[PDB]
Amino acid sequence: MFVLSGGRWEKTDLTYRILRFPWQLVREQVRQTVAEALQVWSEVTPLTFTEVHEGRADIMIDFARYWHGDNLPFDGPGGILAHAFFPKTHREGDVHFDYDETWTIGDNQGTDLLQVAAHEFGHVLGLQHTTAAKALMSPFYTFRYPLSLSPDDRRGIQHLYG
Ligand SMILES: NC(=O)[C@H](Cc1c[nH]c2ccccc12)NC(=O)[C@H](CCCc1ccccc1)CP(=O)(O)[C@@H](Cc1ccccc1)NC(=O)OCc1ccccc1
Ligand SMILES: [Ca+2]
Ligand SMILES: [Zn+2]
Ligand SMILES: [Zn+2]
Repeated sequence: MFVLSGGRWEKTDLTYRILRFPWQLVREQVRQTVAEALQVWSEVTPLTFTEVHEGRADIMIDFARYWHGDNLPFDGPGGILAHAFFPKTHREGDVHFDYDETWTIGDNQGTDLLQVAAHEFGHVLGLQHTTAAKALMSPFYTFRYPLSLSPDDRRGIQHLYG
């Protein structure tokens, strides 16, 4: 598909690249998680996601600590867990996870990668925060399973996309 957007015919098939991985998780698990977090959005939008292993993609994902050259320094364990921003000098969506967190998957004790990632991909796609507590786009993280769009989340997507 081609979808008319912003007055222009844009492409819906997109690429993303994982630049570095968190140390507490094995690569394959981080890969499946990132894909699964992107899929919660692709299910309710005209977008598709493909993983690339070189060059620049539409979505660049990285795990960094503190200062990593973007004026959004991370703050070590806790606090901010990640963020996503649009660099002016590159046509891409940048998402960085704070390497200092105890990254986990499916464990209510650690910091869930599936949730933080789904949240960041939400930004990349245009959504902003909401006050709904159990919303994927809430400003605050609380372990919540399964990963699912709340009504406020579907409305948000329906507002930005058809
Ligand atoms: N652990 C959290 O919940 C925190 C918020 C928080 C709670 N206690 C704190 C003590 C000190 C500092 C921050 C916090 N959220 C995050 O880390 C957020 C990402 C994960 C949330 C998520 C995951 C799963 C389900 C639901 C929610 C960070 P962010 O929201 O993506 C990011 C947005 C942003 C992107 C690009 C540019 C600016 C801002 N925020 C953030 O606040 O970044 C820096 C900043 C700090 C204060 C004001 C403006 C900007
Ligand atoms: Ca942190
Ligand atoms: Zn960063
Ligand atoms: Zn956020």
